[PDB]
Amino acid sequence: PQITLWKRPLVTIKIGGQLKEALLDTGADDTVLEEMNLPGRWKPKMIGGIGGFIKVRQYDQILIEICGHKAIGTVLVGPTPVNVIGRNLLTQIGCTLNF
Amino acid sequence: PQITLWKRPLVTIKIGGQLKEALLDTGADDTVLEEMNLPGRWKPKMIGGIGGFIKVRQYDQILIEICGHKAIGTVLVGPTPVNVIGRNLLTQIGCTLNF
Ligand SMILES: CC(C)CN(C[C@@H](O)[C@H](Cc1ccccc1)NC(=O)O[C@H]1CO[C@H]2OCC[C@H]21)S(=O)(=O)c1ccc([C@@H](O)CO)cc1
Repeated sequence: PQITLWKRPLVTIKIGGQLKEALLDTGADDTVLEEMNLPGRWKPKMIGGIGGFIKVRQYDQILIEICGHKAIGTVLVGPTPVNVIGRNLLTQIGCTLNF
Repeated sequence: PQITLWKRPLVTIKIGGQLKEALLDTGADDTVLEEMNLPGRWKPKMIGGIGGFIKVRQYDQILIEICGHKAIGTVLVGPTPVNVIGRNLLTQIGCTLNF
C-alpha cells in the first residue's frame, strides 16, 4: 500500500498469535512494544528515546506480521508510550519513504 | 526520490538560515529540532516518547526546506538528541510510506 501521513500510520500487527495496533515509525531503529507475554527466551536490555532510557526485554527472531506482511526479527518489550514498528522490521516488509 | 530504511533516513534541511541533518520520521506528529536560538514568539510544550517527556518551545509558521522541498509549519525546539521531521511537514513535501 501507499500510506499518506495526514493521519498516524497505524496498522494491525500479529505477534504471539495476538492482534495489536502499532505505529510505522521510520525514526525508530528498533521495534518496541508495550508490556505483553511473549513465549521464548529473552535478555534484558536498555534503549534510549527522546526522554531518556528504559529497560526492555529483548526477544530475538520473533515472528511478526505487519499489515499482511511477514517479518522475523528482534522485538523489544517495555514501557513504551506506543507500539512502534522500527526499521529492523520495516526493511523486511520492503517499506520505503517516497516523495 | 525513494529512501530505503537500511540506515537512518537522514536528509539535509534548511531552517533559520542554517543547514542541518534531520530524520524523516513517520512516528512523530510534529517536527522536533535540537536546541537553537530562533527569533520570535513561542509557546511552552511537553512531548513524550520512550524515556519520558522533554520540555520544548513551540514555534509556528516556520519555513523549512527539506531536500529542496519547501514547507512551513510548527517546529518544536528543545533538548532532543536528534532533529526529526514529523508528519506535519512530511505531508507538505508529498512523503508517503510504501510497501
Ligand atoms: C516513540 C515514538 C512514538 C515518538 N518518537 C518518534 C520516534 O521516531 C523516535 C525519534 C527519535 C530517534 C532517536 C533518538 C530520540 C528520538 N524514535 C525512537 O524513540 O526510537 C527508539 C527505538 O528504536 C531506537 O532507535 C532511535 C531511538 C530508539 S519521539 O521522538 O519520542 C516524539 C514524541 C512526541 C512527538 C509529538 O509531535 C507528538 O507525536 C514527536 C516525536
